[PDB]
Amino acid sequence: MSKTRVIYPGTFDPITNGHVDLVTRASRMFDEVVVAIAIGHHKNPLFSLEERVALAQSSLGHLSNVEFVGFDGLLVNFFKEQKATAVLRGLRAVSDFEYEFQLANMNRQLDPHFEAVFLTPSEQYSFISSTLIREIARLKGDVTKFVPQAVVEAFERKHQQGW
Ligand SMILES: O=C1O[C@H]([C@@H](O)CO)C(O)=C1O
Ligand SMILES: O=C1O[C@H]([C@@H](O)CO)C(O)=C1O
Repeated sequence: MSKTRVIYPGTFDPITNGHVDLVTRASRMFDEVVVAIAIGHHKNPLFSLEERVALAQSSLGHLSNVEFVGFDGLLVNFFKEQKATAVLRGLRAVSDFEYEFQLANMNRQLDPHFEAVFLTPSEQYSFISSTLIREIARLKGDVTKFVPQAVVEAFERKHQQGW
């Protein structure tokens, strides 16, 4: 009867209906969920940390047991700092599965308390990824069906400006 705390790390660049499904599913099984948004210094997220957090808070803030935090560094250092029970990840495809298996084993070797649990997407989100959504929006496609409305607007406002 100890409290459970799971971290869902990601770039969330941007958040999609698939991530929303995962976090909702997880919020029913664990006491606390942390949506952990990897800053990506030596990477190049299209959306800033502030935009990514706001887009996440706008789709998931209605769930009382969900928190939103930016992080960088080693996922296992964040894991220790957060006092987490586990990391959560979604597995969409075979390449996801192989990479995630390797990472779980590497993290367990860096921290023996480390744990990773996985969810499988509902089939209505199995074909949605952040990368593909970026590609369609860039080419002026409609992403309304795959992402929350606030993300649709954020793509319009990214066009409107230039950064
Ligand atoms: O959170 C993430 O979003 C995508 C993927 O989860 C979407 O399928 C990605 O590269 C992450 O780290
Ligand atoms: O925040 C929102 O949730 C749905 C979206 O998840 C379905 O694409 C929608 O359109 C919003 O206004």
